[PDB]
Amino acid sequence: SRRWFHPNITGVEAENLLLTRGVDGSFLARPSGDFTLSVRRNGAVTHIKIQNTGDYYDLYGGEKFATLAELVQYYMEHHGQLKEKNGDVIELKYPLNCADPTSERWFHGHLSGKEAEKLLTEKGKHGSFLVRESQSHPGDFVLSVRTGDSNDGKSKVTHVMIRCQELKYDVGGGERFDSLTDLVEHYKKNPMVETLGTVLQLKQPLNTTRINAAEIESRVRELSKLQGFWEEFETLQQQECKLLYSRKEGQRQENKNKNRYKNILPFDHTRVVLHDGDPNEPVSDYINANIIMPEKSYIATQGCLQNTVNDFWRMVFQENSRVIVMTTKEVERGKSKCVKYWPDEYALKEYGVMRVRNVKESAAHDYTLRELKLSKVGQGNTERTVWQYHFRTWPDHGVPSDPGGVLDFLEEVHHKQESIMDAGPVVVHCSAGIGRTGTFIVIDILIDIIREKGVDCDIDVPKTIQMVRSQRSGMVQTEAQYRFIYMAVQHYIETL
Ligand SMILES: CC1(N)CCN(c2cnc3c(-c4cccc(Cl)c4F)n[nH]c3n2)CC1
Repeated sequence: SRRWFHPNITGVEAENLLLTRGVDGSFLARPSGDFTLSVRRNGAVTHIKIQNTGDYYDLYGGEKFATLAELVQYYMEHHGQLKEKNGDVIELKYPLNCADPTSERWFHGHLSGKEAEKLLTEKGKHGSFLVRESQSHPGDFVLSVRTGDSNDGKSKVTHVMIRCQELKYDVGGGERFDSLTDLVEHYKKNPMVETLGTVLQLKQPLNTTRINAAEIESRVRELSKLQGFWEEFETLQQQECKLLYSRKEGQRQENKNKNRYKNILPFDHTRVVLHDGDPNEPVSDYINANIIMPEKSYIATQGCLQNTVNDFWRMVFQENSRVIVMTTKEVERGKSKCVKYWPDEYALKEYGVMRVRNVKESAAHDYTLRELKLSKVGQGNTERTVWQYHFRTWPDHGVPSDPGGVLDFLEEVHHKQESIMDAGPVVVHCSAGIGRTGTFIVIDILIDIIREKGVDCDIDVPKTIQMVRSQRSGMVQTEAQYRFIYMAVQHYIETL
């Protein structure tokens, strides 16, 4: 559901909300890459700070998580794991639900009848809908739907007054809902039937984020007004509760030590399964990594630990990957982000059954290139060249101020990968493998669409991210990475 996130309440409104409308164990989360988890306990309201600079959600006194939903799901089940300074347990028990419609994909606020009609007729299909502020009746709202099978009369647009009376919503009779969302959800599952038989099915929200890449710069300007980026990004975040897929294998005891961050885990249904492991290891099939198929494929993975370097090379070898993309230093802010899993220049190392040679390095302004030779010990004819592209200039926090270095780096990576016939997925990793990694992967996906079809194509940044987030938890972590994605695709379009 994710109703426990309130996008625009002050901390004072949060406290009054838990004290008057909550009970002990009630909780919510709120913004202002800073977030707060506000929890009621012994008739008092504690606030816990959550930080995200780009890599993961860091909860004070708790753990690191891929998404707020996964964070809230974890503590609602594990329990005893959220303590304070004293050391008494803070139990998250009851979501305090938000009523705002600001982060719903279908809520368009200020918007006239004919405006909605022009949008629903140029971008909608049968079942497309939206909700908007009633102009004629200040305070009320309007559900606009399209139904039908052009100008063949086979389609139509229907409006439906939503009255708002004493903070509750209704459509003229029947039940009175505590929120526009509860009303939409109800009439999505129990569609409204017109007199003459037409069924007003709320099938999908009118899409507003798909743009023609040629008009990219116009949308970045429209989104930079008052900020629109934040509105669009937090609406995507609202959809993260649909991606709580199982991550059981990463939770097994044998696999625990193979995870850089305890709770940042690969989805079972897209994880990379490693075969050909020796029988003496009870579980030899596990690495913290997921296949990302756009819909060139990718593998998104964490930075190596000393005890997974061998597994990382079994993955590279098994998947036939020929390009690796590193977007972290080994160490940053004094903290290990990825052990050196490659040999020094000219040297030759064995990593278990795998043997790697660093043939030559090449330094560029923003990145170093390492030409590596990977083979299985025992059969020399298995040798293949793996090209490691090590971006080194990514800031410790946030994103770069100009996308130019990243784009130039990514163009190189693309050309090398395109030059090797039958190359496997491109391996992309940072520290946790979801923020910088997701950002790089989504930029590459978008730009590939544009390199093949030119500037005269459609691209949809939030929908692409959602597709990628359904294959690895929390891909693209922050609003600043989001804005960077837009700004990088704007910059790439204008170099053409
Ligand atoms: C004013 C608003 N409340 C209404 C419309 N609008 C949108 C609309 N659609 C999306 C999306 C999205 C697109 C595709 C798939 C998924 Cl899963 C998404 F989540 N992300 N962000 C969005 N913002 C701006 C805010």
